[PDB]
Amino acid sequence: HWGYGKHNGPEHWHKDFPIAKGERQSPVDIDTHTAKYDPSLKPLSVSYDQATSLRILNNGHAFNVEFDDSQDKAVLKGGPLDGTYRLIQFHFHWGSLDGQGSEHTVDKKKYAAELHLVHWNTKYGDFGKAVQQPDGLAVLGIFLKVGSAKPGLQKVVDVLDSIKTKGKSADFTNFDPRGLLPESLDYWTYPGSLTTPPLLECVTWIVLKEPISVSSEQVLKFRKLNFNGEGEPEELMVDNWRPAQPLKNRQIKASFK
Repeated sequence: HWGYGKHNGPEHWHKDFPIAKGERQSPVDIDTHTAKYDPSLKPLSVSYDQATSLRILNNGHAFNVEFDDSQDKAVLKGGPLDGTYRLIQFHFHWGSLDGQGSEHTVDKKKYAAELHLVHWNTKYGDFGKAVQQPDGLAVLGIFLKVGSAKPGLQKVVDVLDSIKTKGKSADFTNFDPRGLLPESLDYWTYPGSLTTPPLLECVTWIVLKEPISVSSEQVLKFRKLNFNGEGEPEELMVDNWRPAQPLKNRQIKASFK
């Protein structure tokens, strides 16, 4: 099945998922000189005060922090979006070294990691219905650079030991995703896709300009995770990023001058 290796990694995905070569694939390189400022874009509204995290899971590709999405608790609105999008999960992509790891790039710069906060359009009633629609998902993407520690990440880092291998989960209640956000909400936006199989072309991407800082020690704990299951040969969970895909007939818009 799919992964990140030589034999099953991103260049192979199109055989099982032919949309991999589709018209609106993600991630992309953001060329900051050709993204146009769009004065018609609104400020993003991120309302995470009532977010209810439940659990953290090692799915064999990354780890997912899952939320209770059974009420409007944690929602994204505004910006480029019409209507209201509910937070369901977040996860990260990261590298084996600090010079790689992000999915999106900015003028071909790769960051050490990238955080994706995934939200679904409430007008389609559940996530599985939403991913079948071109406006079904909104993903907030946030870059990570290595420098100072991010205090709001440490609770996540703390628990990784308990979910080392594929299929392991742990209770993860009361985690506040506001502590993962940068100071500014300036962003780029474009229409794209999920960056893992099934690669569905259902996402409005909102990529924040300002990275968060995490410490080397924090990242190093992500790189001790395993893609394998318990009692299988160890293969470190690193380099779980899809490279940039062709922009094709799309425009990236900036919220800021």
